[PDB]
Amino acid sequence: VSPIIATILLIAITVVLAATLVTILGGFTHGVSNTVETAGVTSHITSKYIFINVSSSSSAISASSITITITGASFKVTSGDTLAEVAGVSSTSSNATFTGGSDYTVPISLSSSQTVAGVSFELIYKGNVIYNSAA
Amino acid sequence: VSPIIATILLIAITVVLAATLVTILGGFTHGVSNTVETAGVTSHITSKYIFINVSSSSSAISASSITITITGASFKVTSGDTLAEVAGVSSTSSNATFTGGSDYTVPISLSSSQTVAGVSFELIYKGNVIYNSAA
Amino acid sequence: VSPIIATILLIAITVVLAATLVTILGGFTHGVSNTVETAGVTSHITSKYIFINVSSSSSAISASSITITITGASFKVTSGDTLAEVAGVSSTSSNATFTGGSDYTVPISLSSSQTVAGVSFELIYKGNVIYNSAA
Amino acid sequence: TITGASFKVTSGDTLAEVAGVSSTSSNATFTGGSDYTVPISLSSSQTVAGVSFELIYKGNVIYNSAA
Amino acid sequence: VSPIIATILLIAITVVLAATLVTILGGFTHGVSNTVETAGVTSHITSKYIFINVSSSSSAISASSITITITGASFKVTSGDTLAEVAGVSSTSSNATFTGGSDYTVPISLSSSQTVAGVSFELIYKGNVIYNSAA
Ligand SMILES: *[C@@H]1O[C@H](CO)[C@H](O)[C@H](O[C@@H]2O[C@H](CO)[C@@H](O[C@@H]3O[C@H](CS(=O)(=O)O)[C@H](O)[C@H](O[C@H]4O[C@H](CO[C@H]5O[C@H](CO)[C@@H](O)[C@H](O)[C@@H]5O)[C@@H](O)[C@H](O[C@H]5O[C@H](CO)[C@@H](O)[C@H](O)[C@@H]5O)[C@@H]4O)[C@H]3O[C@@H]3O[C@H]([C@H](O)CO)[C@H](O)[C@H](O)[C@H]3O)[C@H](O)[C@H]2O)[C@H]1O
Ligand SMILES: *[C@@H]1O[C@H](CO)[C@H](O)[C@H](O[C@@H]2O[C@H](CO)[C@@H](O[C@@H]3O[C@H](CS(=O)(=O)O)[C@H](O)[C@H](O[C@H]4O[C@H](CO[C@H]5O[C@H](CO)[C@@H](O)[C@H](O)[C@@H]5O)[C@@H](O)[C@H](O[C@H]5O[C@H](CO)[C@@H](O)[C@H](O)[C@@H]5O)[C@@H]4O)[C@H]3O[C@@H]3O[C@H]([C@H](O)CO)[C@H](O)[C@H](O)[C@H]3O)[C@H](O)[C@H]2O)[C@H]1O
Ligand SMILES: *[C@@H]1O[C@H](CO)[C@H](O)[C@H](O[C@@H]2O[C@H](CO)[C@@H](O[C@@H]3O[C@H](CS(=O)(=O)O)[C@H](O)[C@H](O[C@H]4O[C@H](CO[C@H]5O[C@H](CO)[C@@H](O)[C@H](O)[C@@H]5O)[C@@H](O)[C@H](O[C@H]5O[C@H](CO)[C@@H](O)[C@H](O)[C@@H]5O)[C@@H]4O)[C@H]3O[C@@H]3O[C@H]([C@H](O)CO)[C@H](O)[C@H](O)[C@H]3O)[C@H](O)[C@H]2O)[C@H]1O
Ligand SMILES: *[C@@H]1O[C@H](CO)[C@H](O)[C@H](O[C@@H]2O[C@H](CO)[C@@H](O[C@@H]3O[C@H](CS(=O)(=O)O)[C@H](O)[C@H](O[C@H]4O[C@H](CO[C@H]5O[C@H](CO)[C@@H](O)[C@H](O)[C@@H]5O)[C@@H](O)[C@H](O[C@H]5O[C@H](CO)[C@@H](O)[C@H](O)[C@@H]5O)[C@@H]4O)[C@H]3O[C@@H]3O[C@H]([C@H](O)CO)[C@H](O)[C@H](O)[C@H]3O)[C@H](O)[C@H]2O)[C@H]1O
Ligand SMILES: *[C@@H]1O[C@H](CO)[C@H](O)[C@H](O[C@@H]2O[C@H](CO)[C@@H](O[C@@H]3O[C@H](CS(=O)(=O)O)[C@H](O)[C@H](O[C@H]4O[C@H](CO[C@H]5O[C@H](CO)[C@@H](O)[C@H](O)[C@@H]5O)[C@@H](O)[C@H](O[C@H]5O[C@H](CO)[C@@H](O)[C@H](O)[C@@H]5O)[C@@H]4O)[C@H]3O[C@@H]3O[C@H]([C@H](O)CO)[C@H](O)[C@H](O)[C@H]3O)[C@H](O)[C@H]2O)[C@H]1O
Ligand SMILES: *[C@@H]1O[C@H](CO)[C@H](O)[C@H](O[C@@H]2O[C@H](CO)[C@@H](O[C@@H]3O[C@H](CS(=O)(=O)O)[C@H](O)[C@H](O[C@H]4O[C@H](CO[C@H]5O[C@H](CO)[C@@H](O)[C@H](O)[C@@H]5O)[C@@H](O)[C@H](O[C@H]5O[C@H](CO)[C@@H](O)[C@H](O)[C@@H]5O)[C@@H]4O)[C@H]3O[C@@H]3O[C@H]([C@H](O)CO)[C@H](O)[C@H](O)[C@H]3O)[C@H](O)[C@H]2O)[C@H]1O
Ligand SMILES: *[C@@H]1O[C@H](CO)[C@H](O)[C@H](O[C@@H]2O[C@H](CO)[C@@H](O[C@@H]3O[C@H](CS(=O)(=O)O)[C@H](O)[C@H](O[C@H]4O[C@H](CO[C@H]5O[C@H](CO)[C@@H](O)[C@H](O)[C@@H]5O)[C@@H](O)[C@H](O[C@H]5O[C@H](CO)[C@@H](O)[C@H](O)[C@@H]5O)[C@@H]4O)[C@H]3O[C@@H]3O[C@H]([C@H](O)CO)[C@H](O)[C@H](O)[C@H]3O)[C@H](O)[C@H]2O)[C@H]1O
Repeated sequence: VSPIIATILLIAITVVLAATLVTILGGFTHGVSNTVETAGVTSHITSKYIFINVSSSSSAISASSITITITGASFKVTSGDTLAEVAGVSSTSSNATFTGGSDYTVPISLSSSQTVAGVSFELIYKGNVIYNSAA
Repeated sequence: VSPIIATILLIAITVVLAATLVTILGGFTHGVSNTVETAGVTSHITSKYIFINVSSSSSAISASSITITITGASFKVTSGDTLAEVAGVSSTSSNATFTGGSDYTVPISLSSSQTVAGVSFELIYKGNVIYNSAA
Repeated sequence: VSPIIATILLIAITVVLAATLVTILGGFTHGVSNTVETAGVTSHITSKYIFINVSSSSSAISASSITITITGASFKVTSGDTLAEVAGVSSTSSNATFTGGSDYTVPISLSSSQTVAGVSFELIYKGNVIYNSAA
Repeated sequence: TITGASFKVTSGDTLAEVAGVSSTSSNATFTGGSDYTVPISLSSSQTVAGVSFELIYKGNVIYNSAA
Repeated sequence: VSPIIATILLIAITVVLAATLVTILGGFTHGVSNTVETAGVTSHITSKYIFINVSSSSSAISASSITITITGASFKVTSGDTLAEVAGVSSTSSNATFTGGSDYTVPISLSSSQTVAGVSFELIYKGNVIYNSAA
């Protein structure tokens, strides 16, 4: 009798270990994706505007998917920080897509202590910095 | 008595499980091989002929092992689709082996609607495309 | 008893899988070598002779290791197609090695329909084309 | 083991034996830096392009020239 | 009884194998680091002195971290073979760091048989040769 009953108990234990292992693996098998992007970008800064002109890109991406951050200055548009938003890009505009041939103008404001030589900015896509004016 | 008899039964069951597992593994341990090939190939297309000239290759391979496929045209030789066959390669010919220094001429025919600008072809070896004229 | 016997069977199976894998890898770990060569070569063609003059090379190599192929003409020497052989290079000759300062003369014959403007040739080493008169 | 050819040494089929390895020879041990030369013979119908061979140790194939 | 006891023994064996494997891996996971360095160096040799002038370097490094070796001559300073040591570099000296703009003078002695045309030297950092006067 007893060697067969002991075998049935060990099968029951084995299934719970396998079910446990499956939940451990689930912490590895997510959140990996191709996030690399690369663009030819040129820029010019003035007391009132930043100009951004794109010559080429690795892929065609929405101007709403790109986040812009700034130091030494402030944006004249206050709703948020996507490139489409601060640049005043309408959905019908040619500049709705970030690719070679797209140009943007961003309006900015400086304090009494701030100066043009102190201003810099960065473009971020999927958590990677794709451009930095101070490079 | 009974604990020993129960043990003999469990050994008999164990052998059949091991024999079962061996047949499961046989579905994994076959059909893996090194099929990669790479060649410097140049080509010119005309209303009557395709010319193919080889400058180098990763390995030396038989011209009968390479399959050719075509669109926008048709072959003048109708027996099949190996490179040796459609190019009229005899077994004594220098061009029996695909390597740097081997040249081939393939004769072709166009319909009333077909034109030279529409023709393209590919070379396939061991199920991989090794050249494509429209790349 | 049975969990230990099952373990011994799984070790026996494991060794055969490892031995199988070793024979799969053997199809990758051969036939890779540095075959690149590069030479400064100049040439002149006439109704009777091809002249080939070498100014520099990436390495010093035997004139018997180089294969020559021709179109629009034929060689006067019929034994084979190595450069040393068709050029009549003796083992004591200065031109036994292909390097800067080595010169070769190859004798050729044309049919009633062939002409000097139609002749061309190539030099091949380790399956790569190293010179082509029609480039 | 060999196909498409034959060994010039006929006593057997161990690597040491067909290669003519003496017990004092450097090549008595199979390791990095060991080199062997095996002499062979071809028939009137056999050719170099047809020859291939394999090395076997403890019943496993460890090398195959036709891989 | 016995299938559970056999399972407890196999767990005990498993832990010792895992502990063994951990000590095998420790032979791989050490002694890998970025040791590459690259410098623009120029030098002049005389019957009494070697002059060494640095124009640029990949990184800024201590003159005590660089080892110098010589042939065809001997150093006038006998304590050792670091660059700082044989060149007489004090800790306050500008030339304490190896970078563009650092210059060194090393005093040397020749035998009755030695001559200036026979002298050469090398600079070594982290086991890599970074300069060789006879290149
Ligand atoms: C699983 O597999 C599937 C199949 O392959 C998918 O691949 C999935 O991946 C997800 O897919 C969903 C659906 O495509 C994605 O959700 C979209 O997310 C984008 C953001 S993104 O940066 O552009 O990539 C948008 O938010 C998009 O929304 C569209 O629709 C919005 C609402 O429009 C709807 O309602 C109006 C009426 O108000 C209708 O006229 C219209 O037809 C539609 O029904 C739009 O506002 C939006 O415009 C702007 O959106 C963002 C800002 O939010 C901006 O970045 C864009 O550039 C654009 O200017 C856009 O047109 C999402 O699509 C879904 O749409 C449904 C809607 O019901 C239609 O089905 C929802 O209402 C939501 O809007 C939204 O879920 C998701 O991102 C992918 O992960 C795999 O996971
Ligand atoms: C992506 O693609 C899109 C689409 O192609 C854009 O091109 C985007 O780049 C943006 O382009 C816009 C448009 O040029 C830029 O916005 C302008 O900034 C200029 C200054 S500039 O020196 O001329 O170059 C202007 O300020 C312009 O606005 C005009 O409108 C102002 C407000 O007028 C509005 O309101 C009145 C009522 O009060 C209405 O009657 C009128 O119709 C209009 O709706 C005017 O004050 C302004 O006059 C003076 O402006 C400046 C001083 O600020 C001065 O330098 C000028 O010479 C001029 O004398 C001018 O007439 C801005 O355009 C936007 O206009 C909207 C308005 O709602 C209409 O849409 C806003 O009110 C803001 O005024 C402004 O956003 C933008 O900066 C670029 O990013 C590409 O990236
Ligand atoms: C690999 O390596 C091999 C070996 O080196 C090849 O080089 C291969 O490349 C192939 O080369 C062959 C040979 O050149 C190519 O085939 C020829 O195509 C030409 C056209 S071309 O413009 O001259 O360049 C010819 O069509 C040539 O055929 C000749 O033969 C035709 C038929 O004659 C046969 O039958 C008669 C009886 O009717 C016999 O008396 C005769 O002896 C022969 O057996 C002739 O019609 C033809 O005359 C005219 O041809 C064309 C018009 O089509 C015209 O442009 C010419 O100016 C000429 O006036 C010519 O005399 C083709 O060669 C093959 O010949 C065989 C024949 O059986 C002998 O073997 C076939 O019958 C076909 O005619 C043809 O396949 C080939 O295209 C290349 O792939 C390398 O890749
Ligand atoms: C690498 O390095 C090597 C070594 O340095 C070579 O330099 C090689 O380049 C080769 O050089 C040789 C030698 O020059 C070239 O071969 C010659 O081609 C010339 C033609 S040319 O216009 O003068 O330049 C000659 O044909 C020369 O042969 C002579 O020999 C012929 C045969 O004579 C032989 O047989 C008779 C018996 O019948 C013997 O008595 C005699 O001793 C000899 O063994 C003669 O016919 C020939 O006379 C006429 O030749 C031509 C017409 O073809 C005419 O233009 C001349 O003006 C002359 O009146 C001449 O006396 C070729 O040299 C080789 O000679 C051997 C012979 O066995 C001796 O070795 C062969 O029999 C061939 O005749 C021939 O191969 C070669 O072409 C270059 O590749 C570098 O690349
Ligand atoms: C492991 O490590 C060991 C030890 O280091 C080996 O290196 C082994 O590799 C083997 O090496 C041997 C030695 O090189 C190879 O055997 C030789 O094959 C060559 C041919 S080759 O082209 O020169 O490379 C020779 O055949 C050589 O034999 C010589 O001996 C022949 C017979 O002479 C014997 O008998 C006469 C009496 O008749 C005696 O006087 C003499 O002293 C000797 O005992 C000669 O015929 C031969 O002359 C010609 O040989 C060939 C033609 O076959 C020709 O190409 C040559 O240019 C030359 O003109 C030459 O003098 C082989 O060596 C062995 O010699 C023994 C002999 O008993 C002495 O030990 C046998 O009789 C055989 O002749 C032969 O086995 C071997 O192939 C490699 O495997 C590493 O793997
Ligand atoms: C683990 O993680 C840590 C934290 O990140 C480290 O990264 C560690 O890496 C090791 O760090 C230690 C400590 O930094 C390194 O040891 C130094 O090795 C260098 C050699 S190196 O080529 O310059 O790179 C030096 O030997 C250095 O010593 C300094 O101190 C010496 C003694 O000075 C002490 O005593 C005097 C009184 O006599 C005091 O006034 C002084 O304040 C100090 O307490 C100096 O002689 C020495 O000068 C010269 O040293 C070398 C020649 O030996 C020469 O090449 C230099 O250019 C320089 O001219 C230098 O100033 C080591 O630092 C440690 O200092 C302690 C001391 O107690 C202070 O803490 C010891 O006494 C030893 O001197 C020494 O261990 C080690 O190389 C790194 O691997 C990670 O592994
Ligand atoms: C890194 O950065 C550092 C700091 O900037 C250095 O620049 C280093 O390069 C080194 O520079 C030093 C300094 O120039 C070089 O050493 C000198 O070699 C010259 C020869 S040279 O042709 O003039 O160019 C000198 O030999 C010089 O020494 C002087 O001192 C000698 C000894 O005098 C000492 O002892 C006496 C007592 O006997 C004291 O009174 C005196 O104060 C001093 O302490 C003198 O003999 C010498 O006179 C003659 O020297 C030569 C012949 O050898 C002759 O050509 C001259 O024209 C002159 O007539 C001269 O006055 C060396 O400097 C060091 O001096 C120390 C001394 O202890 C003081 O510190 C040693 O004793 C040695 O003499 C010597 O090391 C060095 O070669 C460079 O590597 C950068 O790489």
